[PDB]
Amino acid sequence: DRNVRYARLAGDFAASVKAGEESVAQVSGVREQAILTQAIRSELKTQGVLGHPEVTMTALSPVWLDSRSRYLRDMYRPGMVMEQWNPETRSHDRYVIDRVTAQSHSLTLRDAQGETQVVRISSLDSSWSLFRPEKMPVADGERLRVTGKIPGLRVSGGDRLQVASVSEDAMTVVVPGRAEPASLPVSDSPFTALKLENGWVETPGHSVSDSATVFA
Ligand SMILES: [Mg+2]
Ligand SMILES: [Mg+2]
Ligand SMILES: [Mg+2]
Ligand SMILES: [Mg+2]
Repeated sequence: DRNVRYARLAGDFAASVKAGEESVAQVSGVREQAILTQAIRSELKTQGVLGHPEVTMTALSPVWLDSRSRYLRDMYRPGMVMEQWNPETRSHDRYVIDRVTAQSHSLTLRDAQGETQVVRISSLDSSWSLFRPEKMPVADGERLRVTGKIPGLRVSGGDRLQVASVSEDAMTVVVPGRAEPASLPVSDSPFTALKLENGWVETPGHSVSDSATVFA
């Protein structure tokens, strides 16, 4: 049974993290990634590795677009976030999708000030990026995966951060090759949300096998 098998995987995975040993958890799909992640966090709390209190925050996960998909209307859903790279300002301008209009193949975008504009799905090109805002729980000791540049940090997509402490007001993280812990915001809006996701389980797609597996 799955809940039984995942409980035992979590027990092995947590015991190895507690000992400071290298350990990796893989699964074959995003649903299993969420379920095994819940089982692993429960067990890391029971084994003393992750704090019991948790803080929820909005965070962003990339939705991949390329020349074949970028102009397909249903790739866009109300409440996703889009960013456009600004060549002057060297800055990503951020919006929320309020509306996707069929007939006219148009998005209505709203900015942090609450200003809107209509963009033709047509003018998008590779200067735009799409994200899903997700709410996620974070506790003291969390392992996070970086999914994009984080304001104020030198980290990149694919880096790992370890959460040293988290509260309603700030999350402090240990940054590989940075001396001091860095303080980051605890977001409750798509406009302040950081490009992070939980990092205990690997992203699926290029795994050793289809079965949920702990390498410990
Ligand atoms: Mg904050
Ligand atoms: Mg945050
Ligand atoms: Mg965030
Ligand atoms: Mg960020």
